[PDB]
Amino acid sequence: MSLQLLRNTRIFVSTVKTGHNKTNTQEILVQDDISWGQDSNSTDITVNEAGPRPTRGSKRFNDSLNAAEWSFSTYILPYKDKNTSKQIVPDYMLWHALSSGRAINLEGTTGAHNNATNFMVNFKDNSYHELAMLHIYILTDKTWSYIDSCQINQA
Amino acid sequence: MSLQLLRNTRIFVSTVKTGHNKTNTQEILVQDDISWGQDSNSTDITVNEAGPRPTRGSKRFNDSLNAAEWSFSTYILPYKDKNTSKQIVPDYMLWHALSSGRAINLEGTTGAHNNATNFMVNFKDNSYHELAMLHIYILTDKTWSYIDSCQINQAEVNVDIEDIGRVTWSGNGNQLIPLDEQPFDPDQIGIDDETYMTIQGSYIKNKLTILKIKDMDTNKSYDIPITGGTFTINNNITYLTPNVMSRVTIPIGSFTGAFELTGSLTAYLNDKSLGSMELYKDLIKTLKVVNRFEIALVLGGEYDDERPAAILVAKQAHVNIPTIETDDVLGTSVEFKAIPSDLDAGDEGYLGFSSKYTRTTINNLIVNGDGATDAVTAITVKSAGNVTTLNRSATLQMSVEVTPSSARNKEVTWAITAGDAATINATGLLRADASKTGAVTVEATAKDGSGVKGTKVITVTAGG
Repeated sequence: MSLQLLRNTRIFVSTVKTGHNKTNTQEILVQDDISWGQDSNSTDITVNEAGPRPTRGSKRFNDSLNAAEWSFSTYILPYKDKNTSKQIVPDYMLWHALSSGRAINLEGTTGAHNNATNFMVNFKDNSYHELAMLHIYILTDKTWSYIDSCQINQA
Repeated sequence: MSLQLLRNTRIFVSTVKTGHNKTNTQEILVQDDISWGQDSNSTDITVNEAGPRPTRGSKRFNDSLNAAEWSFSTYILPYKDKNTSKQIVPDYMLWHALSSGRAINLEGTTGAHNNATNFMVNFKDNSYHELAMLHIYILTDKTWSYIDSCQINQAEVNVDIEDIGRVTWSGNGNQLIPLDEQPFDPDQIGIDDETYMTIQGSYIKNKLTILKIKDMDTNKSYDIPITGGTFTINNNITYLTPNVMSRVTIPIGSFTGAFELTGSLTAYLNDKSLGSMELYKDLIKTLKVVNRFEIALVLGGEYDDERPAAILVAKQAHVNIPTIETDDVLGTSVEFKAIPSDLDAGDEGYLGFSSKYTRTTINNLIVNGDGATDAVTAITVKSAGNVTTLNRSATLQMSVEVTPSSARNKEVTWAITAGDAATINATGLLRADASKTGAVTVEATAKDGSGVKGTKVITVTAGG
């Protein structure tokens, strides 16, 4: 018995559906304009006669579900973390899933990779039919939910 | 011919239109700031053309009737009636209408209801689309006039030093109606001189204003002298009217909006511990979106002898970040708004009006909810046989005593805070074992939330 407010939403970005730790999931600081959902398709079958006393009745069938839509806005907030002493943006896995389709490796030289000087994102390794795969976890007040196998369409 | 005068106008509040008796009508202690009247909406039609002969024409039409406006202020003078010997404010159905929409019932537990000790008004049953329906009767000299189906929009309570305790009511009615015939004789319904003496026996002076402020995340009660305050209860009532072109229309019922209990308290900055400055700096330091505070404003002061006082009890309030106001001597203002435990759980707050308050009475009203039910004040944990220590691997069922002996809730919890060499259960059986050579403590706090503390340092030793 409770109502859920949008202001209490918290968003976590994950690459795994189990074994969640600090290297696979981090919170993403979102704003008011956050939105998510999933629409469904249907169809009406109607009989179209021409004579007197025609049949006037319809019928609906659920036929398919559309892809889930999500969107949110975040501040560009570069900083250096104390653990690794390398400049990193908090929503770095979002940048990686946008940039390349390989497993995340900040030590490398393609996609989202950081350094002791700056955090860098290059698109030299995005030749993939399925980029790095995320799972957006949504926490509104008390109830949980998530979108399965997301992909970063744009930024 | 005969001119009607304002000073001779008397107000009567009713719950029914016919068969008015003493239990449905009363004379209200209104002041000289009364005002009422119903206005109307009108439409003007103009014509704009470009021809050689312009049509400078204007046609007016009446469209609808707006809500009837009424507003008056009354003195806060709680008292006990001789018939029931229970403390009741003279204008009790006004508080009932402000509180909940059920039938008036002083013997219940929701809405405006009295008791042998004090009159308490909760808003626990306020979750209605339409509150209790009244009928404001206005007798100016001899001509009668009443406002149909009034509902209390807000109650303006002003709490300022140099100002006597008063409350201002403002609401709306479906349609003000003038009457030629007397609905009921005012003399026997109007209060007699004896109950006027009884009412004037109790005055509430706002000069004696003491505030109880306490955060529920730190339990840092403050000592704040009040310079002046104001808290109001708002129903956000809007009347719904139909839109018909052919004929005029009148409002039809209403839907109470969002319940708002806001208040503003002005107080001088103090450098003393638990003062205004400490509260301000704590609030401006711990910038948190949500606040949870015990605010208990006590109009009229507190005394050992029975004294008239007015009480507001906001259990879980929201304190807005104060803005220190510059003046001759620094006096800050704090704004609060009581939020509920859950949006539809009620319990926004409750009030206390009575001429007979002892500090214990107001204390148990604040903590337990009623001025009649007693609450624990001090607790000393009692060992099973005046025992002071314990040896390794020995059982000890803790007992406890509570005061006063007339407390309604006497059961306490059992917990261990300082030291890790023993355990305690729900009943209080403290148990030790081997490898327990350190001193440990035991705690006890009642579930009524008085803030009582039961402590005793038991010297748990290694044993023989």
